Amino acid sequence: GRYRVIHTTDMGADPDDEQSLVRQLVMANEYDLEGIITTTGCWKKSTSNTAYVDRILNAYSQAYPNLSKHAEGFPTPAYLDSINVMGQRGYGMGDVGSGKDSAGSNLIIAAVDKDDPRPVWATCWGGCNTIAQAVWKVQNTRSQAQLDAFISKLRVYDILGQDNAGTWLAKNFPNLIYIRARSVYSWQPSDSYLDNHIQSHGALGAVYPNRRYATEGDTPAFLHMANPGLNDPSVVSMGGWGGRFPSKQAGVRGMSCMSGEDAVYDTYYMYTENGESIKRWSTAIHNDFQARMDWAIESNYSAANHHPVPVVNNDANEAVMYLNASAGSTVSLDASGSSDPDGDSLNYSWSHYGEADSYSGSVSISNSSSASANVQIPSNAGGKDIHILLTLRDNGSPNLYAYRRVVINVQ
Ligand SMILES: [Ca+2]
Ligand SMILES: [Ca+2]
Ligand SMILES: [Cl-]
Ligand SMILES: [Cl-]
Ligand SMILES: [Mg+2]
Ligand SMILES: [Mg+2]
Ligand SMILES: [Mg+2]
Ligand SMILES: [Zn+2]
Repeated sequence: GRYRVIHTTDMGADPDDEQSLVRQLVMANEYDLEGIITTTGCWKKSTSNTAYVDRILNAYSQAYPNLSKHAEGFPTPAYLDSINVMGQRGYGMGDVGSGKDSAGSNLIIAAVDKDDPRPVWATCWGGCNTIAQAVWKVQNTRSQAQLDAFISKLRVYDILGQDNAGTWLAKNFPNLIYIRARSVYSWQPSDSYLDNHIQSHGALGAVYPNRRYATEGDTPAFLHMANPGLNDPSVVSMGGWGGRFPSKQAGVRGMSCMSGEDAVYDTYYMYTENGESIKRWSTAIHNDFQARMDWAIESNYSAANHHPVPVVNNDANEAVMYLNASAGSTVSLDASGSSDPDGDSLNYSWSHYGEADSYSGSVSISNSSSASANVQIPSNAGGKDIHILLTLRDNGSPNLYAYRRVVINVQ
């Protein structure tokens, strides 16, 4: 019920990285976070220490006693300290190669090598060169088969393209699942929301800085993995809080601080959006962070809201649900069972996520605002899939959401 994620971040380039780390930390019970790596990108080409992260983790240690009363599985402060390390200290592929290992690059290697069947995500909040150093070292020291196996267990989520090393990865390792997300600017909350709901809330709020340019431009790089019941982030066409990536595109260019650098790698492909795809989730996203900052400052469970818990057809697993059904049949999807741990009331909303599925037509859902819905599988849907989403919403303060996607493979 959790995904494995390692973040690499160019702390100091812009306050948004700090903002993003605060949100990730109050969401950390939903993940297996395995690295917080301070590194570079074209907006911050040199770095020397982890002091930004140290400061934020000190705040986390003050919030952790409260956070841990609100959900299971928050990582300990000691554990987070252990995975707070330096990555590459210089820029791009110019800091990749012989003698250039970092704590962060080695951390990535060790995570990918681990005997956990789950893949691991490595992200680029700045450049991707700490990931590139890891892959370069594996390529330089292991067999082809061992390199292919390594690549098969990795995924990269690159925000915007901020060094030439991400491009080097996409070009040289075409079997690596690689997203270069660019439509990361349309979902953000207001500065007043931040002041009132976030920054005022205790020690973690005090290390959440104001926006300089954009708020939390890098945050999609973990929201992609926030909701196992909504989306499998390795199926990048599904859509979810990190966006929807329907195809690979050629020559996806990075930011202006690396102009001219991508082109030497042509032709290369990267998954990227074909349409902004985060804003649709914004209400849920904003309410989520609001409630979690309440968790951070309330010592009593009773004093904050917690997410509702979906069940569909007596299946309580926090994962995408897969069903096979015949064309021209009706499928009952019953979310009775679902619960709320605060005793809130629930609202049920069923939708056809037609952007995400291979069926080209429309799909009728009866009683789509009720717990117990019925999906009409078209007679012409054979050989396609149909994605049906349950969105569950409580009436707590603020309203919190939960999801279950049902993927119906039609015969
Ligand atoms: Ca950044
Ligand atoms: Ca609730
Ligand atoms: Cl955007
Ligand atoms: Cl979408
Ligand atoms: Mg404060
Ligand atoms: Mg989406
Ligand atoms: Mg469709
Ligand atoms: Zn609050």
